[PDB]
Amino acid sequence: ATTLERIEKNFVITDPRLPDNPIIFASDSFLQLTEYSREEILGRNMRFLQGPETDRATVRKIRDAIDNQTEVTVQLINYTKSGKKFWNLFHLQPMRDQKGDVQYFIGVQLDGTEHVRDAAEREGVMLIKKTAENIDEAAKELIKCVVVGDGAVGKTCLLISYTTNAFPGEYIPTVFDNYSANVMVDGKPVNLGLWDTAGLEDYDRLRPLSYPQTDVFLICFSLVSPASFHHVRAKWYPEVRHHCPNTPIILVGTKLDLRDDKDTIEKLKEKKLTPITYPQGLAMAKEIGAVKYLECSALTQRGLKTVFDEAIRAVLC
Ligand SMILES: Nc1nc2c(ncn2[C@@H]2O[C@H](COP(=O)(O)OP(=O)(O)OP(=O)(O)O)[C@@H](O)[C@H]2O)c(=O)[nH]1
Ligand SMILES: Cc1cc2nc3c(=O)[nH]c(=O)nc-3n(C[C@H](O)[C@H](O)[C@H](O)COP(=O)(O)O)c2cc1C
Ligand SMILES: [Cl-]
Ligand SMILES: [Cl-]
Ligand SMILES: [Mg+2]
Repeated sequence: ATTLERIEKNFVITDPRLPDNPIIFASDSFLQLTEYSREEILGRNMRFLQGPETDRATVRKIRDAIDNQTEVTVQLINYTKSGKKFWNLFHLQPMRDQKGDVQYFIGVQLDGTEHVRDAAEREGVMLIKKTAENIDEAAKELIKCVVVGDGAVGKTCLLISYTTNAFPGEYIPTVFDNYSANVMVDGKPVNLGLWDTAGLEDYDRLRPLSYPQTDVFLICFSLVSPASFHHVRAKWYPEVRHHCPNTPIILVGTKLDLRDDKDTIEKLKEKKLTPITYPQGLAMAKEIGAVKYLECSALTQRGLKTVFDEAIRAVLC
């Protein structure tokens, strides 16, 4: 099996365990075909491709196949971001884990300007079905990394900084969201899927939908919020272990850039607090049996690449 980025076809992978079956991977060709950015697609349901002339009866066949966890192939009109119409010969199929449970849906698009029939149709179907099988094999190697921790500790910024090299402005709390990265490890490409989650306690009942089949967890806390730090021990570590007793945990200290920041130190001082020190983070890591303690700053990117490199290594090496 190859890796996912080496499959030059239109396709996406969704996670049906999460609310509304969001896209967790999209190929470059798909993004090109549809004119969306990866940022606009991941974390969302693909229904946005549908439009005025889309046959809603055909859409129901898709919904029905998904609900029954079976494969289906149909042709329907879809639309690009700019409203450009195209015909979509679409194949969907479940990817199952060892215990035969559905883990993902794979979806393959073969685009054209017409509704193909007879021989052309038959050829089209055999083609996308073969592609689907290739994806299934490649997807078995997708590494699942789940990112948890208090609200506002910087889980999302960390993911955006790493995958886009930009830093976000406004703080927007997360429900669920997904990111992907292709990372060189020891000279070989690795596909890394990142599951962003909600820090707020009112999401305690939803959050664990992300947990099954997780390869490595990032438990995050802010180096300049001691409360987020103690919650590592009191909340996140127990929650993670409760669902995933054997999954490796990497402890991540965030906002490294603020630990030596004048104004931040002063504000903490006014609260009768001080920043979390490396030895303190290390000690927490040891206490919860984390395989690595790592500090980083989404803003400056210091220690950022190392976080995801080590995430992968905790799984593969
Ligand atoms: N100085 C500095 N500020 C950061 C850094 N990372 C995040 N922040 C700030 O902290 C705020 C919270 O960032 P988020 O990444 O959205 O926090 P989160 O953990 O994803 O929060 P929830 O989605 O609610 O669980 C951001 O708006 C930034 O202003 C960092 O590396 N350095
Ligand atoms: C793997 C995956 C790929 C999908 N690809 C498409 C697509 O190419 N075009 C499209 O119109 N819908 C696609 N969908 C179908 C929609 O996401 C959605 O399930 C369909 O609209 C029925 O859902 P709804 O009735 O709740 O909107 C895809 C779904 C999944 C599971
Ligand atoms: Cl903070
Ligand atoms: Cl820094
Ligand atoms: Mg967030």
